[PDB]
Amino acid sequence: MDVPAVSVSGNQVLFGGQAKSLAGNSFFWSNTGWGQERFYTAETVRWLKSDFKASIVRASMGVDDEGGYLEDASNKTRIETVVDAAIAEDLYVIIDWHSHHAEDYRAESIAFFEEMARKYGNNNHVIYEIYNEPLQISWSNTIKPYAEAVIGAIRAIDPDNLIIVGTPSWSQDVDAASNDPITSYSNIAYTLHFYAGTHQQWLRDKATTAMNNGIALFATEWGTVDADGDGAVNRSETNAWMDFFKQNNISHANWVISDKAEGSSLVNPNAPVSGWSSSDLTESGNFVRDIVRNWGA
Ligand SMILES: [K+]
Ligand SMILES: [Mg+2]
Ligand SMILES: [Mg+2]
Repeated sequence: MDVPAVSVSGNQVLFGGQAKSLAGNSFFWSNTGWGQERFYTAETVRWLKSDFKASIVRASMGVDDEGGYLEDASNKTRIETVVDAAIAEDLYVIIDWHSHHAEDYRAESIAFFEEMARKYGNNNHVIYEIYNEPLQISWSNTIKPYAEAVIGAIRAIDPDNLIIVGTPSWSQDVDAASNDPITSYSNIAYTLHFYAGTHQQWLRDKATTAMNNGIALFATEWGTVDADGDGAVNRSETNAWMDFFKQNNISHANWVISDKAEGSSLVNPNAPVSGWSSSDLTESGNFVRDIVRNWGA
């Protein structure tokens, strides 16, 4: 095994037994026709590894909207392209069921994650993210029962690899999850998402409570801009979050590898799929490249 195994002990996600924070980058919605398919390539993964010094990539598979996995198996193929490349490159890779409604498609999630666990669960690289961003729904009554069903299905095949579970309110309410944690399975962490224009110390305080209640967090998506993925790059608030992640050994992936005309995109419209120069990178992209490159200092 050429990368260390990911596990959880108390409020820390460990890599080969070590508490630390790793950094990387999320792909956009995989959905056919949404414009960002062209970045789901081995070339792009290699460039993130070499030039961003990324440790993690996140493959964000659309599920239930037009063009998503429920309608079009090509979404899975794009995920596989990135997973295979991450394994070959000795990067961690998150397989993200990129839904806001996963409780409505429990059987389909189970079947997908069983397939992924069969294909990939003996690789230490692979991490499962079973529910991107629940909405304003109950942790105990809606998310938790979905999550226990999917986790049990994964764990029957793949006993060890990390599973990360979304939390209420766009993966903000990690404190609610921490009040009724998933104790019946090992190596479970919980999702925290922030955007620097929208979520400030109040959300850090909720995350701090969650960790001090005993659960481990993984910041599988965050942006430099506003929560809608557009707006001004907010350096000072981004940097306050980065300091909080480094202090608390929380790993993270930035939104997003995309050339869509919105502030969160790493690259300008029509940029090449890899090899990005500073003119190819957006204001966010240039700043994120510096954060991820220097993360290991
Ligand atoms: K657990
Ligand atoms: Mg395994
Ligand atoms: Mg604001």
